[PDB]
Parts: sequence; structure tokens; C-alpha cells
Amino acid sequence: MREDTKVYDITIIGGGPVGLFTAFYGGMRQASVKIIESLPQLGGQLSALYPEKYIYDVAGFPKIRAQELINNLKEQMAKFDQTICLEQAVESVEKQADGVFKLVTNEETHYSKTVIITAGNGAFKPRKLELENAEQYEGKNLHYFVDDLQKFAGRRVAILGGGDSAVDWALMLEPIAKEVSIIHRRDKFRAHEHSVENLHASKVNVLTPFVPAELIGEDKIEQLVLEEVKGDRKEILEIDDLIVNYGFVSSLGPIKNWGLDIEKNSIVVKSTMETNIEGFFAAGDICTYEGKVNLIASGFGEAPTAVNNAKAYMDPKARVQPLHSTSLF
Amino acid sequence: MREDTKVYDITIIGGGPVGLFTAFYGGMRQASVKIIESLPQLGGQLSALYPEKYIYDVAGFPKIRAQELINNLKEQMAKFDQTICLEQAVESVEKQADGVFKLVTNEETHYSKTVIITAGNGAFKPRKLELENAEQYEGKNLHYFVDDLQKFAGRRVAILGGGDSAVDWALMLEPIAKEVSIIHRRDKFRAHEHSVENLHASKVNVLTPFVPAELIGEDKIEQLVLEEVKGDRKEILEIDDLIVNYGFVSSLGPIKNWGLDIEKNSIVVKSTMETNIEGFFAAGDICTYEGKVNLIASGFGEAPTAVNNAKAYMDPKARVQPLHSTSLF
Ligand SMILES: Cc1cc2nc3c(=O)[nH]c(=O)nc-3n(C[C@H](O)[C@H](O)[C@H](O)COP(=O)(O)OP(=O)(O)OC[C@H]3O[C@@H](n4cnc5c(N)ncnc54)[C@H](O)[C@@H]3O)c2cc1C
Ligand SMILES: Cc1cc2nc3c(=O)[nH]c(=O)nc-3n(C[C@H](O)[C@H](O)[C@H](O)COP(=O)(O)OP(=O)(O)OC[C@H]3O[C@@H](n4cnc5c(N)ncnc54)[C@H](O)[C@@H]3O)c2cc1C
Ligand SMILES: NC(=O)c1ccc[n+]([C@@H]2O[C@H](COP(=O)([O-])OP(=O)(O)OC[C@H]3O[C@@H](n4cnc5c(N)ncnc54)[C@H](OP(=O)(O)O)[C@@H]3O)[C@@H](O)[C@H]2O)c1
Ligand SMILES: NC(=O)c1ccc[n+]([C@@H]2O[C@H](COP(=O)([O-])OP(=O)(O)OC[C@H]3O[C@@H](n4cnc5c(N)ncnc54)[C@H](OP(=O)(O)O)[C@@H]3O)[C@@H](O)[C@H]2O)c1
Ligand code: NA
Ligand code: NA
Ligand code: NA
Ligand code: NA
Repeated sequence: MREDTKVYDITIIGGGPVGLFTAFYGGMRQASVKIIESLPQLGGQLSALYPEKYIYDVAGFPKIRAQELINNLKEQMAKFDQTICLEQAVESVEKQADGVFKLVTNEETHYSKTVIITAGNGAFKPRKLELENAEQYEGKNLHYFVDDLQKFAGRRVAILGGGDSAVDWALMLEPIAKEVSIIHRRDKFRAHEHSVENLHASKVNVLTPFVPAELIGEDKIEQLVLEEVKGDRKEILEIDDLIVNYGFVSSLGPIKNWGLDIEKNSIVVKSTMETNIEGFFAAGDICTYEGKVNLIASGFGEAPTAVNNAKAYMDPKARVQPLHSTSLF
Repeated sequence: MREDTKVYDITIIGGGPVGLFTAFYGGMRQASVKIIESLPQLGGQLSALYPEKYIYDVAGFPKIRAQELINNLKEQMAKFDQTICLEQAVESVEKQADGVFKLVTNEETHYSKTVIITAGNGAFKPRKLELENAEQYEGKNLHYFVDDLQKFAGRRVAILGGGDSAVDWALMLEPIAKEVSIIHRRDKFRAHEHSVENLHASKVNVLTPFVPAELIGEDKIEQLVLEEVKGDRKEILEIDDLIVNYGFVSSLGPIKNWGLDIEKNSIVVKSTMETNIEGFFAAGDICTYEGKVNLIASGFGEAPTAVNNAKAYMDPKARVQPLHSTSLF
């Protein structure tokens, strides 16, 4: 456990589109801002679940690719300073006797005058490989996320999964790795058909329909045993790295342990976006109220409402209504 | 008075950015949509007051020119059918015994299952020329709006005002009209300095500091008498057309006569965006609630909230939550 003893003005739980616009608006109100995000990337549902898809109902965009929207939000907030804490899932939020919120994650303890939760459906986490010794290889050569293609250069790689992630990494690693194998439990992939076309055309070693049976290696993974689906025949791969792309899981989890008024897996908010805990606000898919719709455009309206009311809560001399952006820059 | 006997699903009062996105979302929910707007253009405050300025706090736009945002919204809604009624200010809204709303404007009577008011600060109207006989020349050769530059081709034009509108029309008409004069009550113009530079460089006849003293013409305006400010000297122009660009006025006006719960010139709404009158919703700058901020991004979140709840009000089989746009198109 580490501890950040800077009391931020606004600490945002979740770096999806709504959290990103919340962060931007915090900057507009000259507030110190921290984003805490479970994944090693920002972008929430858009980046994790449909980065390639075109969205048609965000105000002002006849169409926009989901990842492009996320990148635009990142560009928007780039004019201001934010502290971004990735690979941290908030487990505890408590308002201390002095009024300051203490937030504790799996890695670090944080402090804030206000908290704005923009957590969607809860903390995104990778689906884990359900093998007894799999955890022991985490932080060695068992990978759930890929942050650097070049670290596989000249190495033998096995990839588990049949989705766009597994297929994309396989094709991205083909020209870099010494050897790439992809293992999927079905002859049919989930990945986009054009990507699958490219996969079968490539020199990637496709193994279907197989599931991973065991990991052999005293310290580092050395061999991967596979078993055929609807067939009694084992396969053994000599590998240097194992990449697991079994998709994402989310749950509110400990979000339900903080004394919040929660209905139907959503945090209930007043029209100010404030929860039942003073100084604790919510916006986006995580929040609810009579008439709430889970949309990006709805979240993008809730974000500035939360920020501007948070600012007025912190500074009794500050007005809820912000100045015109057209003159501020 | 004319009468449109089609009962629309959603009738929107005001075609500013929030009304435009409301119209779009109506299409997304397969609702018949009408927009009624006071001005001969859509775009509200953006198009009327700052079309040239870059906005920095609309979600997903690092920067966007105000008129470009309006045009983007128009493009968004172009995929669906809307009936657009310009140059109509709604004066009366009444929910009839059958539950259908009757709306009456200066021109036309309309009917709707739901009304969503997106009126901002009230109906935009041009500042009128305060001369006893000025009204008699309306619809002849006295113009508050310019819809067609070419109808001034080869004609003698006088333009009143010192703002960007007066200056822009003067410069737009210079290569088209036989003769252009601009009359402003101050030696200093409000218009952007580069436009004023172009104005003084042009062949436009600049008359400052003058005010219009009287209109001569039995039927059509034939002569315009001007008087100098801080000076006793008259001027007489032979003109074919008079354009008055004295800017815009707005007021809620009759919006306060419809039985709505109004506080501080704003219509109070529940979190569904519904007013105190069932089936009558509000969004954007016209609405208020605890924590409301008058922003484009806020309005853009309120719009879909109003539409989706309006849809559920009209059709008890419809869910408030819409389908994903990413699959709908
Ligand atoms: C396939 C699909 C298509 C869609 N299409 C559309 C569409 O066309 N138009 C539209 O408007 N909407 C669409 N949506 C819905 C849209 O994605 C959501 O409204 C939007 O993602 C909500 O954004 P958010 O920032 O509130 O939440 P999210 O995007 O869910 O982001 C929340 C973030 O919070 C993080 N987090 C949560 N809890 C913690 C914690 N305790 N600690 C640290 N981090 C945490 C998560 O890891 C995540 O990154 C679609 C959704 C899906 C799945
Ligand atoms: C100079 C300036 C700079 C600004 N800068 C920013 C900024 O940087 N960021 C930001 O978020 N916001 C900014 N704003 C505020 C922003 O313009 C408003 O939040 C936005 O215009 C609200 O949109 P709207 O559709 O609700 O209302 P409006 O834009 O006011 O449009 C309402 C429309 O309704 C029509 N109408 C009203 N009543 C009737 C009636 N009875 N019958 C028929 N038609 C009617 C009006 O004619 C008008 O066209 C700025 C405003 C100004 C003036
Ligand atoms: N370029 C792009 O378009 C792109 C890139 C990345 C992600 N995405 C999108 O983001 C979302 C996430 O996709 P992603 O692949 O991470 O995850 P995904 O779509 O959920 O696919 C996960 C894969 O893991 C397999 N799997 C899960 N548990 C397993 C188990 N216990 N044993 C064996 N196999 C198991 C699944 O098998 P089954 O298929 O048999 O269920 C599936 O093939 C998807 O919608 C994807 O389209 C798109
Ligand atoms: N291309 C562009 O950038 C562009 C184009 C169009 C509009 N706009 C913007 O839109 C807004 C509207 O501008 P617009 O010119 O319609 O209106 P405006 O800026 O309000 O200017 C109105 C002009 O009318 C004059 N006026 C008003 N009443 C008068 C009276 N009774 N007698 C004499 N003169 C009178 C004013 O004089 P005084 O100045 O002395 O008060 C002013 O010069 C402005 O912010 C403008 O910048 C921008
Ligand atoms: Na997919
Ligand atoms: Na929710
Ligand atoms: Na101006
Ligand atoms: Na208002």
C-alpha cells in the first residue's frame, strides 16, 4: 500500500467517457483533478467493448467511432492538469471526521474534498484463466494486457481466445514475435470476419477447437497443454509467453459497501448529481433518478452538473454557473 | 390563421441547439416531430449571437465553431423526417379535454401528443425600427432579415446598425447592389475590427455618427432622412431598400401564460424533464431544477431524457431506455 497525501479537489472513480468529460470540466473550474481507473486504459465501455463501432446519437456527431470519441475527450482534457491512476480499483470510500474523503484501492490510498463516481457498471477486470497455478505466473510471462508489442520480439507466443482482442494481438504480433499460436474453443471466431480472413491467411498457428488444460513451469511458463473440444487428443506448445484474451467482467462489487443509496445497481442522485452523502456525486451509467437513460449524451450532461455543484460545495464563493468557454480560452 | 390538423407525437418549441438534438432523438424513437421557431433560421443563441465563436466545453469537441455545431445537429436530424415551422412564435399552449395539446402561434394552430419546450430565454425577435410608419413598409422594402442577396441586385440599399450583421450585409451586398450605404450612430463599430477594416476599404458609403430620422414614401420607402449625433445636420438618401440590423431581443412573454411552474424565468422540471403539466416537457436553458447549469452539454443531456420519457408517456409499450444507436443505423 502507498499513500498520496495530496488532498485533491475532485477525485473521479472511473475513466470512461463520462469520467473523462468530468475531468475536463474540473479543469474548467480550476479544480485539482484525479482519475482512478481499474483498467490499464481509459475509455470505459467504449474502449473495452466497442472501440471500432460508429455511434450516431452523441450530440453534434452525425457519426463518430467510439475510440475516436474517447481520444477527443483525452484531447479536451489535455489543456488541464490531471493525475491519472490506472490499474487501480477503488475498494473503500469514507468521509472522515474532517470532511475529507479517504479512498483506498488495491494499490494506494487517496484523499479528496469531493468524489464524483463515474463507474458505469462497476470496475472492469479481465476474465482470469481458471487454472490452479495461473496466478503464480502473473507478472512473469502470463499476460492479460499487452502494453508493448516489442517485448514479444523473437519470442514464442500463445494467445487464448476467439474474440477481436485475441485475433488482433495474434495479427499484430505475427511480424514481431518468432512464433504466434492462437487457441480458441470453437472453430468459429467472434472476431470480425475480415480479421478472421486475415488470421487464416496469416502464418499464425490456429488451434481450434481447443481449451487450455494445464500450465507447466516451475517459475516461468514453459509449456502449455491443450485439449480438443469434442475430442480426446492433447497438444503441447513450447512457449515463452501466454496472452489470455477471455474478455472483460464488471460488477459494482465494493461500491455497494460505502453507505450509498443504491437502487437496481445504480447510485441514486438528486438533480445536482449529489448522492445521499454530501460532497459525493455521481454521473453517467452508474447514476439513477426518475427518467434516467443510460446514454453517452445523458452522461455528458450529468458530468458538468456534478462538477459545477461540487465546486460550489467546496468553495462557497464559487457560483454553480460557469463562465462562457468561448471567452475562457 | 391557418390550422395543421395533424397531431404530431412531439412538438418542440424553439429550434436552438437543444431543440435540434431533441428533434433528432424524436426520430431515434420513431416519433413524428415538429419544430416551431420564432426566427427565420434555426440555431438559437449560437446562430443569432455567436455563430463565429469557438466553443470549448461541448463534450467530444476540443473546439467547435458555434455555427458548425448547429450545422452538425442539422445533419444529424437530416436522417429523419421533421416538420419545421420558422417565423412562428408560440403564444398559447393548452392541453385539451382529450389530452391533445393545442399550440397557437402568430400564424398557425398546431396539435401534439407531447410538447417539449426548448425556448432558452424566450422567442428571439428583431429590434424594430422605432418610427411611426415603419410597420407599414414591412413586407414591402423594409427588411429585418435577409433571405436572398440577389433580390438587391442593381438596387440602392441603406443598412442601419453598427454590428457584425450590418457590416456583413454591407460587404455581402457591395458586389451585388447598385449602391450600399451603412448608417451607424457612433464612429466606432461593434463589428470585428477586420470586418470594419474591410468596410472602410470597400466602396460602401459609411455614414457615422448618424441616426434615422424619418421614412418618406406613400407606399414603398423612397427616401431616408438621417440626423447626425452631436450635430445639427440632416442627410437624405434615395433608396430602394432599407435593412435594419439593430440586433435581437428575447423574453419569455406568453410562455408565462400557460399554467407552468416557473421560477426566475425558467420552467421547473422533474428529473424526467416533465413540467407540472403531464406530457409537457422542457430542456435546455429554459428549464431549471436544483443544480441546473445553463450549458450546451447540459441541454444535450436533458434533450434525450425529455424525448425518451415523452415516448414512454405516449406509448405504454415503449421503454424509456432506447436501443443502441451503434446497431440502429
Ligand atoms: C455494445 C454497446 C453499444 C452502445 N451504444 C451506445 C450508443 O450508440 N449511444 C450511447 O449513448 N450509448 C451507447 N452505449 C452505452 C454507453 O457505452 C454508456 O452509456 C457509456 O459507456 C457510459 O459511460 P460511463 O463513463 O458512465 O461508464 P463506463 O463507460 O462503463 O466507464 C466506467 C469506468 O469506470 C471504471 N470503474 C468502475 N468502478 C471502478 C472502481 N471502483 N475503481 C476504479 N475504476 C472503476 C470502469 O473500469 C470503467 O472504465 C453502448 C454500450 C454498449 C455496451
Ligand atoms: C455569448 C454567449 C456565449 C456562450 N458560450 C457558451 C459556451 O462556451 N459553452 C456552453 O455550453 N454554452 C455557452 N453559452 C450558452 C449557450 O448558448 C446556451 O446554453 C444554449 O444556447 C442553450 O440552447 P437552447 O437550445 O436551450 O436555447 P437557445 O439557444 O436560446 O434557443 C432557443 C430557441 O427557442 C426559440 N423560441 C423561444 N420561445 C419561442 C416560442 N415561444 N415560439 C417559438 N420559438 C421560440 C428562440 O427563438 C431560440 O431560437 C453562451 C451563450 C452566449 C450568449
Ligand atoms: N478491432 C476491433 O474491432 C476490436 C478490438 C478489440 C475489442 N473489440 C470488441 O471489444 C469486445 C471485447 O472483446 P475481446 O475479445 O476482449 O473479448 P470477447 O469478445 O468477450 O471474447 C472473449 C473470447 O474468450 C473466449 N472465452 C471466454 N472464456 C473462455 C473459457 N473459459 N475458455 C475458453 N475460451 C473462453 C470466448 O469464447 P466463445 O466466443 O466461444 O464464447 C471468446 O472467444 C468485443 O465486443 C470486441 O468485438 C473490438
Ligand atoms: N460574422 C460574425 O462574426 C457575425 C455575424 C453576425 C452576427 N454576429 C454576432 O451576433 C450578435 C448580434 O449582432 P448583430 O449586429 O445583429 O446585433 P448587435 O451586435 O446587437 O448590434 C446592433 C447594432 O444596432 C445598433 N442599434 C441598436 N439600436 C439602435 C438604435 N435605436 N438606434 C441606432 N442604432 C441602434 C447598436 O448600436 P451601438 O453599437 O451603438 O449599441 C449596434 O451597433 C453579435 O454578438 C455579433 O457579433 C457575428
Ligand atoms: Na463486438
Ligand atoms: Na446504472
Ligand atoms: Na459579438
Ligand atoms: Na433558464
